[PDB]
Amino acid sequence: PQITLWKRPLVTIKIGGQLKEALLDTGADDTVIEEMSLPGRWKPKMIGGIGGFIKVRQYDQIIIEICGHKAIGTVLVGPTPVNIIGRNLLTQIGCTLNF
Amino acid sequence: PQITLWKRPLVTIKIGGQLKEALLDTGADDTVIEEMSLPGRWKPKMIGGIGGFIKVRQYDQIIIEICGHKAIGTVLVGPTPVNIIGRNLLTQIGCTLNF
Ligand SMILES: O=C(CC(c1ccc(F)cc1)c1ccc(F)cc1)Nc1cccc(F)c1CC[C@H]1CNCCN1S(=O)(=O)c1ccccc1
Ligand SMILES: [Cl-]
Ligand SMILES: [Cl-]
Ligand SMILES: [Cl-]
Ligand SMILES: [Cl-]
Repeated sequence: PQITLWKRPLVTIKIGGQLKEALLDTGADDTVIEEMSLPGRWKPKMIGGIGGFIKVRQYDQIIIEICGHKAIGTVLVGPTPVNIIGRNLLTQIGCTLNF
Repeated sequence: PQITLWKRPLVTIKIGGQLKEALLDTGADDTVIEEMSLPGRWKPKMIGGIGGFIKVRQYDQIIIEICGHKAIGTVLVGPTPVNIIGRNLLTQIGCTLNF
């Protein structure tokens, strides 16, 4: 699809068999989701935002659907204000910025 | 143009007679620029997200040139780690997400 930016580009994602809302964010290097249970081992990661740095849990090769487009990749879990789909997954679904 | 998301979508902008590098950020509602002088009245505002909040100065009706496209809108000025072009100005240059 083609998504304008007059409102937040919020889309439905499916992760761990559950539907959630997430923001398509070109300004985010990685994907970060609110607290949830994910399988496997996690690795430590620090991400920086507008107000400073936060610690998150990094899970790899996680299956996730974004607006019905299938992706498998790195998902970070931590104290994020909203679920954010960053460039790591936007590139997987072939998302581009156009003007 | 068509901007892919393999790397950070950094562009050159012209604001208040200065050239700056800024990130095209669909996840940001507002445009936030590092400390600089802007003309006119301003009001304080708090903006937040990953890492918490920061205090900024809100200037209205500011002209910005993004990739040669002229846009007018509110610009927040404060201690941001990166200059951000948010949705309030991305809509003005007719920027869309496509996949
Ligand atoms: O990719 C990064 C680092 C990045 C950055 C971007 C913006 C920013 F404000 C702070 C850092 C960066 C760092 C240094 C540099 F020179 C160029 C870019 N961050 C990261 C990684 C995974 C996930 C993730 F969410 C984030 C944060 C994304 C940002 C920007 N898009 C909106 C959501 N946020 S926010 O800080 O919450 C925010 C909220 C309201 C207004 C403005 C920013
Ligand atoms: Cl959707
Ligand atoms: Cl990934
Ligand atoms: Cl505005
Ligand atoms: Cl439009």
